[PDB]
Formats: sequence, structure tokens, C-alpha cells
Amino acid sequence: KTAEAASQLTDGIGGRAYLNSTGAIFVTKIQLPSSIQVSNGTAYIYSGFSGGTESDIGFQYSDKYNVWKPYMKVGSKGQDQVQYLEGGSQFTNTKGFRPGSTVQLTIYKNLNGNTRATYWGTNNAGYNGRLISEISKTNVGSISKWKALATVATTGSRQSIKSNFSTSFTNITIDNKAITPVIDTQDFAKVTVSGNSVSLSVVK
Amino acid sequence: KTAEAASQLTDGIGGRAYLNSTGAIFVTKIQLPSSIQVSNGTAYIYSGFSGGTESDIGFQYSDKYNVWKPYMKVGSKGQDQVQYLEGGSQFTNTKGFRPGSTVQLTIYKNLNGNTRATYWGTNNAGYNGRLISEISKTNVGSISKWKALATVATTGSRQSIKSNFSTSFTNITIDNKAITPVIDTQDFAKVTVSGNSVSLSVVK
Amino acid sequence: QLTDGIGGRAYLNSTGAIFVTKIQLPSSIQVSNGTAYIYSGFSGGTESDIGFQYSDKYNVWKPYMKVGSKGQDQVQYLEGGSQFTNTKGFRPGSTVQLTIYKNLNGNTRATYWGTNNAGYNGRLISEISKTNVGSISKWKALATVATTGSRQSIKSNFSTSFTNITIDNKAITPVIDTQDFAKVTVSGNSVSLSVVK
Amino acid sequence: KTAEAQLTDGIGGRAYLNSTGAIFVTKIQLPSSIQVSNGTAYIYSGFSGGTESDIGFQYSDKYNVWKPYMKVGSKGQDQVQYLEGGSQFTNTKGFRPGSTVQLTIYKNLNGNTRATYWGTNNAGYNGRLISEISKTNVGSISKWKALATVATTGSRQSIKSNFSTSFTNITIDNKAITPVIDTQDFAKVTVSGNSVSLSVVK
Repeated sequence: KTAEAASQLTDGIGGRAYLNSTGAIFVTKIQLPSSIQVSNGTAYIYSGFSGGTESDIGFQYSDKYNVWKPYMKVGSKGQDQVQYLEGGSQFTNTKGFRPGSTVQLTIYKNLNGNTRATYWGTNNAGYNGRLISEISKTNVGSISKWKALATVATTGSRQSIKSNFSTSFTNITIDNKAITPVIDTQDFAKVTVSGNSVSLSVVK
Repeated sequence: KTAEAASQLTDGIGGRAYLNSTGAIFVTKIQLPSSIQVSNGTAYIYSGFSGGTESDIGFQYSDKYNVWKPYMKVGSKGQDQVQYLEGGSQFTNTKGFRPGSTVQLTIYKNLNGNTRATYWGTNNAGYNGRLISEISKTNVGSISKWKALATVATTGSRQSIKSNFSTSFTNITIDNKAITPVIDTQDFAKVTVSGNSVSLSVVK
Repeated sequence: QLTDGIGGRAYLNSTGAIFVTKIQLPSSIQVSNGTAYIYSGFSGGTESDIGFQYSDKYNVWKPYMKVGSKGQDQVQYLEGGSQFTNTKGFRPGSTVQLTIYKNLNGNTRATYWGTNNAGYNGRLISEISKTNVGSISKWKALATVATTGSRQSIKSNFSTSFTNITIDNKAITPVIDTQDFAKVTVSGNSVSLSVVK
Repeated sequence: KTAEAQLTDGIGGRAYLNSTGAIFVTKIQLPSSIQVSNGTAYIYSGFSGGTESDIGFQYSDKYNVWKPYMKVGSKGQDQVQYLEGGSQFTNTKGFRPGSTVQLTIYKNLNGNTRATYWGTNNAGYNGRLISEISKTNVGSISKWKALATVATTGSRQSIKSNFSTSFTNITIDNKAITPVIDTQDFAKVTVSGNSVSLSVVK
């Protein structure tokens, strides 16, 4: 359950802006929240593309480990079909990107038919490095725009959700062009845009 | 110049024992000397880890203020980068741990990329409480062992050091397991081991 | 009243000896005909101005302290001077912990915890010897633009904050005093200063 | 495994460049074609002494390009950041066979080890890659090196190869340095002044 596609199943709360480019290579720097409270569902911070195929590509928060884990789903294939070509033993399974840190996220919509996300960042132990992840055989063609989201999602009821965290997407570029996002939805969130940066705080 | 790294620079004299465990959390109760003479150099009492990154974490004798001041170095970052998250106003600047008292030192080699040292003890004025010291971004990984030293370090001639003081590391545990130290070096010092306890007297 | 500039001032009404605050230096600044300072210090029998001075030459907030008649020429740096003085200082937009000792063995000491332009994170211990400070009436919080030529050729725009204000391991809620082309807001033990002329 | 410094568990040619200076530059002619079957082919310089470094290219059969490659001390490719030009010369792109690349290495630029490449990728983009490992804090160094190798985690006895590359216009701290042959292991290394040719044939 996720409408990141401007249909209706944002089965949760949060904020969303749209980056109006059909480009193929997205890059941003994400300021992960210094702390987060989320008490009924699962917090996510992600980019992705929409309009044609849909993708949720970014981070998913872990209370058990207190880390922002790499997360990606393209079309009908998600988390079980993500391979890790580099950095897997420093940023996956128990590990993830540390709270309060900057991570650089580069997304290739279609790189030889594969969808690739590259993270530069620091894990909980303090290792500073690269994770390369990919879903293969996505063969993404036409895309209409890219997104910038901060959410709490749930399979329970949304009205029991409780949250407070804030994040930032800075130096957003697509095909090496700076793109200014446009606010789309604000559901218990406050979304601020300034040039090719967008800051999102989710509070409920 | 130090040489807790088991090779030369021991611009000084003192005793050393190794504690042969690779664990991440170290605990001991230190009986600081009731009495000290040190005439040419600066007396240290410390633990810390070695191999991968070397560290000196304990106390440094202050003759101006007649207390055992906190001291910690990890890798290339030293006293200048030690932050005091709790208790700085009772155990640092011109305060410290009083001669002859017992201090409980806990050392975390990597608590989320930071090296934390926690001291429980008594300052010159009889205040009994906690000092939490930390150097952030030490990002320590594999260590080979832990250490226990009492030394007089100099900047000039070790040949001119005069000293007489003795101290003990007691109730030593690493990851909650009692470890017996193993004598390593004795240079104008007497090192004695008794279960998870080591006694060191530095006489010249 | 010799504020030879614009700026905001609040007072901290305690007579205690040990003051701490973490200061959020401005992320942005324009100052066009004066020198921008951010500082605390104490009042009422040997004054002091203890904080930062913006360096236009090097784009940092340099350490700054004057106590009575002794000025920056008599400020010792016992630790950290290689990373936070001369060409260096505290970087714009970073938070620095400032601890001021009014009389530590007769010396006034200001200890900063902060980060320089290069990203070094560490301590500066700065001191003026033989200040021999006795009775004090209160402590202060300022953000000013000081000039030594004319005061209406000053254009400026910068904001800052001092929070977690403590005096004598205790605290205090500041009280606004002066608003000289500045807007000051107090919330508990925090004061927000915004100098806009 | 790598012995740019017993662990040359591969084949190739090595010359040393006997200068302790801080900045190295050279033009590399990358092979027009390469056969390499039971290992990974590398072309690289770097320094020796207190902190070893391997800094240059590694060959990719899947993409048929010479990818940038750098390892300093214990921190390697996973901790290389690309400050400029990453979208033209990394991921599936690299430097194109048969082309010239200017490699400029800083052992220590504000504690950081930086390698700058000026070259042409497979699609014909002519430009700069700046790569760096941060917080290497390289101190004293013994010499610089030039190598063409095939390395393996398998059996070196099953390696096969045929490629030839050249280091030209070698300067360290802007002085011209004549390399001296160190090892030839199924390699023929040639030197003419500040140029060295390497052909690795097994």
C-alpha cells in the first residue's frame, strides 16, 4: 500500500514534492533526521520516479537498530529482489545509515536495463563508504517526473500513527540540471522549498 | 611520543600488562595512588586498546592542582577533541580525581562511531559522581587486545626521571568477562598480577 | 550608554562565577561598515566582553575577549590556538559551547567547544591573567555591529542565538534590555538576536 | 591480495620511480586491445614506504573500459569519492581502450589522497575525473611505482594475457624521473628516460 503516484493509497501520513523532469539520472544529498519518533507504522524518506512505472527508492527507518536502511522498489519488484554490488556488509542487514548524517543518493532509472541506486554515507559504526544497489531487469522506459517524500506508512490504521522527524533533500539535480521541486501533498507535514532543495518535517 | 604499541617510543619508564581480549567494553576499578613523587616527567595511569587503532584512556597527574585529571587519546586525536557530556564542572579544568580514591573506568571502543570513557569517582572536594568523556568519529574497528599502564612520560631525557607511585587495576572485565592481565614490560617498575587485577609501582 | 554601534542586549541577572551557553553563530551575514561581534561577559565592577568577532578577511568568527582594561593583546591560548586563532576561527552556522569563568585562580577563562572552517572539531581554552575579578552584578548577551567611524553608514543583517544558558551550574532566563536596530526574543533560558539595519 | 610492495599472486611488470615527492603526473596510453582470462588486469602508479598505494585503472571485460581504481593503505574502492566527473567515467563508464589519459596523483592534499584523470570515455566524452580518498594522512613516502599486472585470487598458473600500455612524461614535483625496472613476471618492461613501456604476455 503506497500511492506515491498521486492516486489515493498514501496509506499513511507525510509530505511529498514533485521534481518535474523526465531525466534518467537523479542525485541529491539527504539530511537524515538527528532523531525520530514514530509509533504505529514505518518511516520512509525516498525519491523515485512516477508516470509510467513507479519507484520508491531511499531509506526505511529501523527502530530495532536505530538506522536508516537502504530501501528500494521498482514496479512490482521490491526489497527481496534488491541486490547489493558494493558495500553490502557495511550498510545492510543489521547496518544502515546513521541518524543525523548526510547521504548522497544517485539513482539511475535505466542503466543497461537495470535500476541502480548509489549511496555515499556513514553507517552506525562510523564507516564512511559506498553502497551500490540495483534491481535487475526493470527496463524502465518513459517517466513523467521524480518525487521527494517523507512518510510514515502503515498496515494498521493511520489515525493511531504518531510521529515527529524532519529531513532535507539538498542539491537536487536530474541529468545534471538543478530542479526546483513543487509541493504536492502535506498530510501532518510541513514541506518547504527553496531552489533545488526541499525540507520535510512530519509531526503527528 | 608514546609506545603502548609495543615497539619503542616509551619516552619514559613504567609498567605495562596486556589484557588478551578483543571485546568492545572495558571496565575496571582503579585505586589511584595515595602518594606520588614525580620529578622530571609526567605520570600517567591508563588503559586503552591496541592494534588497528591505538588508544591511551585514563588519568594524567596534574602537579599544579594535585589531582588525577582525565586523559584520553584515540588515534591521531587527543585531549583537544575530548568532549565532556556529563560532569565536566566537577572533574575537569582544574579539578580531577583525588589521590588515593577509587575510580570506576568504563571504556567503549565504539559506541556508534564514538569512543566513550565513563568515570565514577571523587574529586578533590569530596564530590562523588560521574564524568562521561568522548571523542567522536574515532570509528574504531578491529582491536587486538586491551592494556593497563602506569608510566612517567617525558619530553626530554628519560635518564633524568625520578618517581615513586603505585596503583592497581582491579575487577577487570571486558564484555562482562573477567580477564587476567599478562605482564608485558617492566622499566623502573614492578608489575604484579592476581586474577583479574594488576598492581604496578613505578620507582626510579 | 556608549554602545558605539547597533545591536541587541539582554541581561542575565545572576552574580555567579561560571557561565555556560552553546551559541549558534549565524549561517549568513552581511556587515557593510562596521565589525560584527557576538559576546557574553559580566557587568558591574570590571566589565568584560567575551565571545566572538567576525573576520571579514577570513570569513570566520574569531575568538574575542576583553576584561576591564586588558584586551585581545593579553589573551593567552592555552589549548587549541593552532586550530581556532590567527587565520582560523569558528565556522559560520555552527554551534559553539562557551564556558566563562569570571575568576579562576585570579584569571578569567573562556573555553569554547566548536568547529573551524576546515571542519576540525575541538577545544579552545582562552584566558586573560591577573584579572582578579571580584563582585559582579549580572551577565550579558549581545549581538552588535560596532564601528569607529559613523554609525548610520552601517548596513547589516545577521541573526544568532545563545541557548541552554547556565550560571553557576544553574541557569537563568534573560531579560531584554536594548534593541538598537535589532530584534531580541527570549524563550526561557534562550535569547534570539537579529541585527537588521 | 597485491604485492606492489610475496603477495604478487599475479603476473606483470613493475618499475620504481626513485623520488619522495608529493605530486606525480604521467600520460598513460591504454592498450587498444587486451586479452586477460583468469584474473583482473591493472595499470597503476602509487607510492611505497610507510603507506602503500595502488592508483590507476582496472580493466572491465563486461564493459570493455579501464575503470578508475584507487586503494590507499587499508581503505579502498568502496571509500573512493568522485568529486567531479563521476557521471562520465564511473559505474559502467570508464576510460576507453587505446586512448591517452593524464593521471595526476596528490599523496597529500589537506590530508586527502587525490587522483585526477583527464581522458575520454567510451562514448567520446573528453573531460576530467577527480577522485579522492579522504583522511589518508599520508606522511613520508619511499618511492613511486609504475605497473601493468594481471592479479588473481585463483591460480596464477591458469592466467593468460596480452596487453601493452605505456607511462609517458613522468614528472614528480615537476622534475622528470627515469623509472628503473624492478620485476618482469611474464612481462617485458622498457625504459627510455621518463617513459616506461609494459607488455604483459602469458
